[PDB]
Amino acid sequence: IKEMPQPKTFGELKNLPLLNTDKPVQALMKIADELGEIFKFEAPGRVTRYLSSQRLIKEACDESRFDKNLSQALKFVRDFAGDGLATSWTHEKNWKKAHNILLPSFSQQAMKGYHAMMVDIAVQLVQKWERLNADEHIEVPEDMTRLTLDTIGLCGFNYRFNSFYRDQPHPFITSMVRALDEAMNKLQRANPDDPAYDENKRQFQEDIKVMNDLVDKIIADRKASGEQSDDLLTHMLNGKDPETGEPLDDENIRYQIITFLIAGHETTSGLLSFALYFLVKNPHVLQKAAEEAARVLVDPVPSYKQVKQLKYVGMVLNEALRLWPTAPAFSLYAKEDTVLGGEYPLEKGDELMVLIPQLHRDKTIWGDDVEEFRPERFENPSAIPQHAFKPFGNGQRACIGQQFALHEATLVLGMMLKHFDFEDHTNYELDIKETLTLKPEGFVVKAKSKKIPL
Ligand SMILES: CCCCCCCN1CCC[C@H]1C(=O)N[C@@H](Cc1ccccc1)C(=O)O
Ligand SMILES: C=Cc1ccccc1
Ligand SMILES: [Cl-]
Repeated sequence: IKEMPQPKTFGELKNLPLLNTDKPVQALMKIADELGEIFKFEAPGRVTRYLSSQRLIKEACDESRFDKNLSQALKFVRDFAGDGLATSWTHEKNWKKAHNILLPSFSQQAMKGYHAMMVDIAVQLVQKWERLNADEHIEVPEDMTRLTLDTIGLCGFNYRFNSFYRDQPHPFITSMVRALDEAMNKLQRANPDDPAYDENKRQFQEDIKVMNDLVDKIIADRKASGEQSDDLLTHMLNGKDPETGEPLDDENIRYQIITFLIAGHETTSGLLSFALYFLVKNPHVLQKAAEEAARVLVDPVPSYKQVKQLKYVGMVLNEALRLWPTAPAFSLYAKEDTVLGGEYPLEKGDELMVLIPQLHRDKTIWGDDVEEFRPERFENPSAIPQHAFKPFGNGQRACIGQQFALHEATLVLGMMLKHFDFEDHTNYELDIKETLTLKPEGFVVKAKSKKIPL
C-alpha cells in the first residue's frame, strides 16, 4: 500500500480552486506531469483520483471491477441530454434498451447508408473554400463545426441546419452551446443559489425549452408523415429492443437526438481541427497524406470503398486523437472494494477520472518521441498494449459514434488534401479552448485550390 500524491490546497476549499480557470483539463495535465500516474483531488464533499498511466488505466478498464460514472460535468449535461446514451447509468433500463436498438445503426456496415449524406456536407465545405477570394483565410474550427453539426443533423433526423449559409448559428445551436457553457461553468460556481445567478437559471430553462421544442416537433412531424427516411430517427421510431421487446419512447428519442447533436458539434470538429493543425506544422506528413488522397480519390465524388482505402489519412487522425483527444476524460466508479495496481486500495463507490491526453503521453508505451506527430506509430497496431489508446472510452460504454466520426473525418480530410494546398500564414500558436471538449481556438490557414473539379 502507498498514499497517493495530492496537489496544492486552499484551506477549506481543498483543491477546488485549481479548476477555477478557463482551461481546467490542461491544468490537470500539468499536475499529472508533476505528480505522476495517480493523484488525489479533494473538494468540499467529494474526492476523486486522476489516472495517467497505461499500467493503472488498464486495470480501471476492467468492467468486472469498474463501471462508467457520471462525472459532475455529465450530471449537469443530463439536465438537457436526459437518459440518452452518454448521460445514462449502465444500470438504467433506457441505457441497455437504446444501446441494443442503436448499435446496428452505428456499425461499419451502416456507414454505407450515411456516406451520400456525408458527401453532401463535405462538398459544401470544399465549395465554400473553392469560392474564397485570393488571400482570404479559413477559420478552421468554425468551418469544421459547421460541417460536423450539419452531417449529424442530416444523418440524425434528415434536418438541414444549413450552417454554411450562416454567420450566426441556427437558434437551436445558440441554445445548445449556451446550455453546455452553463453546465461546464457550474463546475466552478462558488455559491450557486446566489440571486446573481437567477438570470443564468432562467436562461438555462429557456435554452432547454428551445432544444426540446425543435426536437419534439421533428419527432411528432415524422410520426405523422409515416415517411421512412433511412436516418437514426426512422431506426428509433421503428426499432424494438430484442431483450425487452420494447421500442424507445418519444421522450427518450428526444434525448438521443440531443445527445447526437452535442457530440456532432463538439467532438469530430475538434479532431478535424487538430488534424489540420498537425499537418500544417509537419509538412512532410502533409505531403504523404496529400499523395495518398490524390492516388485513392480518383473520382469527382469519393466512394465508400475509397474512404476505407485512405489508410495514412486514418493514421493521421489516430495520431491527432493521441496527442489531443477531443473528449479528454471519462469517469469510473469501483463496483466493489479492490486494490488498484497492487498499491492503491479503493472502497466500493470510489471514483476515478481517466486523463486521456496523459495516458497518450505514457513514454513506457510510445517511447521518447511522445510529443512528436508521427502517424507511422499506428502502422502495426497489434504491437500496442491493451488500453494504451482510449480516445473513444472503454468497453460497453465506449463511443457509439466511433465508426461514424472516423468515416466522416477520413472523407473530409481526404477531400481537403485532394483539393487544396494549405499555408500556416500566421505561424499559429496552439491555443486550446475547453467546452465539453477540446478545440484549437483562432486556428486560421489559407488554402490554394489545386483546381480539381467536383
Ligand atoms: C466529454 C466530456 C468530458 C468531461 C470531462 C470532465 C471535465 N471537467 C472539467 C473540470 C475538470 C474536469 C473534471 O475532471 N471533472 C470532474 C471532477 C469535478 C467535479 C466537480 C467540479 C470540478 C471537477 C467531474 O466533472 O466530475
Ligand atoms: C462524451 C460524450 C458525450 C456525448 C454527448 C453528450 C454528452 C457527452
Ligand atoms: Cl491548505
